[PDB]
Amino acid sequence: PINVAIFGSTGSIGTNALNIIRECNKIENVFNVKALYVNKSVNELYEQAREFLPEYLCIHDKSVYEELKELVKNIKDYKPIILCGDEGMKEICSSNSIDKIVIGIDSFQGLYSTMYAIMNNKIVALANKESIVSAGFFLKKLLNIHKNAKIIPVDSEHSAIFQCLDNNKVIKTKCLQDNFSKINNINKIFLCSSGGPFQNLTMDELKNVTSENALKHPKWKMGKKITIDSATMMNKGLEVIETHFLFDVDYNDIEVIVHKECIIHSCVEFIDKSVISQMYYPDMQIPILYSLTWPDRIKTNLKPLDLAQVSTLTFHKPSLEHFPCIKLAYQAGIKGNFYPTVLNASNEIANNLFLNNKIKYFDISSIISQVLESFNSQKVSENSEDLMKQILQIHSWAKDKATDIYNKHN
Amino acid sequence: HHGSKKPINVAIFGSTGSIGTNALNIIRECNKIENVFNVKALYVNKSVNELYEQAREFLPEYLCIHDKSVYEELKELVKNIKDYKPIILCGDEGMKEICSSNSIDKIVIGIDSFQGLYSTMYAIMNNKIVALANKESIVSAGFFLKKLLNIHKNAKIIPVDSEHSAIFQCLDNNKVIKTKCLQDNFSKINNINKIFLCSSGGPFQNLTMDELKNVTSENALKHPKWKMGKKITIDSATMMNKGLEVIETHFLFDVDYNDIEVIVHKECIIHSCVEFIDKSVISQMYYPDMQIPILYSLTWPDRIKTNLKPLDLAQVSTLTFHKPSLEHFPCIKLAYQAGIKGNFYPTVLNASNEIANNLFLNNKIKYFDISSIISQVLESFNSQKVSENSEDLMKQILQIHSWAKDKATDIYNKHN
Ligand SMILES: NC(=O)C1=CN([C@@H]2O[C@H](COP(=O)(O)OP(=O)(O)OC[C@H]3O[C@@H](n4cnc5c(N)ncnc54)[C@H](OP(=O)(O)O)[C@@H]3O)[C@@H](O)[C@H]2O)C=CC1
Ligand SMILES: NC(=O)C1=CN([C@@H]2O[C@H](COP(=O)(O)OP(=O)(O)OC[C@H]3O[C@@H](n4cnc5c(N)ncnc54)[C@H](OP(=O)(O)O)[C@@H]3O)[C@@H](O)[C@H]2O)C=CC1
Ligand SMILES: CC(=O)N(O)CC[C@H](c1ccncc1)P(=O)(O)O
Ligand SMILES: CC(=O)N(O)CC[C@H](c1ccncc1)P(=O)(O)O
Ligand SMILES: [Cl-]
Ligand SMILES: [Mn+2]
Ligand SMILES: [Mn+2]
Ligand SMILES: [Mn+2]
Ligand SMILES: [Mn+2]
Repeated sequence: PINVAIFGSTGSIGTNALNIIRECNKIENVFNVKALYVNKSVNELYEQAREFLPEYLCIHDKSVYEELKELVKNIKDYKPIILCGDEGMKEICSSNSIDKIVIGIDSFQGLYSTMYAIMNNKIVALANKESIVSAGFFLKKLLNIHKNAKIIPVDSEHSAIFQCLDNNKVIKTKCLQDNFSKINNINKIFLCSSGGPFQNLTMDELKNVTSENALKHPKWKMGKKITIDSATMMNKGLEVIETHFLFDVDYNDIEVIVHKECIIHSCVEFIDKSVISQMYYPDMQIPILYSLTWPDRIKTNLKPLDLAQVSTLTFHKPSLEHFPCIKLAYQAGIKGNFYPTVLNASNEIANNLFLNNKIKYFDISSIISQVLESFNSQKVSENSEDLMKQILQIHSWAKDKATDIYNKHN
Repeated sequence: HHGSKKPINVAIFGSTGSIGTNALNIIRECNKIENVFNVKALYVNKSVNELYEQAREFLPEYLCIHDKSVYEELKELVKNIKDYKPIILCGDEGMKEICSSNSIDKIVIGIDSFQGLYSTMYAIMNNKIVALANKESIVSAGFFLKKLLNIHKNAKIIPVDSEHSAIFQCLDNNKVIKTKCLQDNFSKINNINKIFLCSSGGPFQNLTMDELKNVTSENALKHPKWKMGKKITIDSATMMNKGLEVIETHFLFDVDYNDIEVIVHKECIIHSCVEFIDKSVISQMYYPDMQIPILYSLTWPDRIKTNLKPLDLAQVSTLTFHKPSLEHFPCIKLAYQAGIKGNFYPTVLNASNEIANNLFLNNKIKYFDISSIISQVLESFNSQKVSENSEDLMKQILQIHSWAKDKATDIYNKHN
């Protein structure tokens, strides 16, 4: 059986992880949900605890610790280990009764648990792309020390690229490892995108778009943060960098492609020019499941893809003029160093400002552009400990700088 | 990263045809990047002059002409070529001697129709890697080849047919190594749940039933993109090619018929898709060009660099998929019925189609007469006990094949 832990179990990813796990278990008892971890959603967590009965429960907000223990106490025949915050998170990561950990925690915050899951040589099903954009080089170093740890991508596009690769070569290397794309004969990557809701707007129409126009979609809900990045397409920009680090693919070899039907989740072009792609309805259950079964696949009762029904699939190149955040991602990525870290931190700020109606669409990229321009490359620390505090320091600085540029009312 | 060349010894059967030309085309091109392919033998039927030109360029250790009438003429032309002493052979004999060479590893089978089955069975008998393009040898001898491959455990059949190359390319080779094509449980070991078999649809895809009745071989032989043999080109028009590929899929990957869906994709970019048990679908795509599937069958389990134009999805812009009308392409229905019936129906199916296809090509019968004649031959045939040992099974297959073609001819005569 596969002993899994779900970090950010109450979120979009966490819930979909639990859904797909619940269904597969009806066919055969393969997954054992050993630990659930969230920030402050104590009631929802309590509901999940009741169903799955994980040996471990962890709430990051220590101020709702008693409430949690008080609710859980109402579940008959159940004596789980209830922990709190960082220490609680680290306690779960070091347990020997846990093999894989799904990181469904959003934002920079997700980096901490990703880091500890790796330090404990676990298999990390990573959905939190911010961890790889702000600490890509750091995660690669960390993975070179804890050689049994692995980062299996959950982000649908990267899961797609991962699935397209021949596992006979994948097994001979590992995500984030040097020469990954060379060992897999990777020539180029077609990074597919839904295009977001503003994809067909003219410049004048984009100028006045709002966060209310961009948030709601109809296949499944996602966090507000990622929903907004999807709108500005900064999501795909962050995903370009994530692709670079995860598969050691050069930036001039990643092509963003807008595929509005979202059936083809991404394609991989090999050195002979043949192209392999992964496809299915826009659902996160597949990428999450594959991250937990790889290198194997298991039966599910998901609705089969009906191509005749879908009938049409379209492709076009995004306009960098309308979606300038994509260009900024490439530039920060190509500059390397801590620019990707600055890009992400300043976007967290610009993103939230837009969400809360504080700035307009183009102010988002402008703010981010200015922070990237202000930052000066720093010598990359030699050991992980210092490199970590450096990433944190630069992250905080980029955010204060973004806020500052904004505070001058731009 | 460098030119650490470890050459691949290859033989090209049917080197002067569509597959053979495309084969040498890609070998020639990849060798300009890093000399990795060494053609040890070429083998044609009657095209002695074109074979001559190929020998001059590739200088293969072996040369073979199947028709004895041009054997001497071949030995003549080759004389000119200086500093070249190849072993010129002829007929079946020359083909068996080539398959038995120890200097050859991979044999590309580009021989058309039923004839391709002979060299196919002999390549397997010599434990060679068979980059099989000839689908007929698989439809009419599927379970024979299966038994043959269980005896010659080192022999392997790598598919060159585009759709089937696509499916194969979508698999994890760490699972494929535990088995091999045309072996029971291939789909289970690879967790294959279902196959989407793509088709160009052919030239009659938008014609009405009344229009179809009067279409001709001339209208079917004008495929706007590249050159292929006349049989397959007609088979593509009636979509019997796809029906044959349905059975080919069943035998190559052990996929149930009710798990094979024929889909019409006119852009011909997505060459086929593989649905795994989790419902995830992986597909192989590129411009419709036989060079990739051919090249892949010779590089597997690896891939090598090429200078082929890169697929440009943006330019392509649109991809369409739709169910094929069984009313307009009844040949598809017949293929499924024969495959599902098992035993020797596929053999009867392929044989009667060969007759029906040729009759149409020479404007002797009409579009719906093809589907009708095959239907009659199939209903006329009755199961037969499957022979245990391969030699007798091979006879039985040759017997049923000849019986089927003869039957189809009778029906044509009683009608004319
Ligand atoms: N949703 C999607 O389809 C996709 C998401 N992703 C990525 O996956 C990540 C998560 O996304 P998503 O599920 O949408 O986000 P959500 O906002 O829906 O959920 C975030 C989850 O993380 C938890 N969390 C927040 N802070 C902490 C903390 N300090 N300690 C423990 N848990 C915490 C939340 O708990 P609480 O409920 O208590 O607040 C919540 O369960 C993001 O990095 C995103 O970019 C990538 C591809 C697709
Ligand atoms: N062409 C294509 O794009 C595709 C073809 N295929 C399959 O590949 C096979 C070949 O097709 P294609 O190339 O179109 O056919 P062609 O008619 O173009 O070529 C047939 C080749 O086989 C040779 N040949 C015929 N009989 C013999 C024999 N007895 N001994 C040695 N060689 C012989 C011919 O030699 P000669 O020139 O001397 O007559 C010729 O080189 C078919 O089974 C087809 O279904 C599958 C997918 C795509
Ligand atoms: C589903 C997923 O992996 N995402 O990263 C959400 C991103 C957006 C998305 C939305 C719907 N389907 C696919 C992707 P986009 O950034 O617009 O491509
Ligand atoms: C390219 C190939 O492998 N074929 O078998 C030719 C098949 C025909 C074809 C023609 C043109 N392009 C692709 C396929 P169709 O049967 O119409 O799909
Ligand atoms: Cl598998
Ligand atoms: Mn994504
Ligand atoms: Mn794969
Ligand atoms: Mn400066
Ligand atoms: Mn084909």
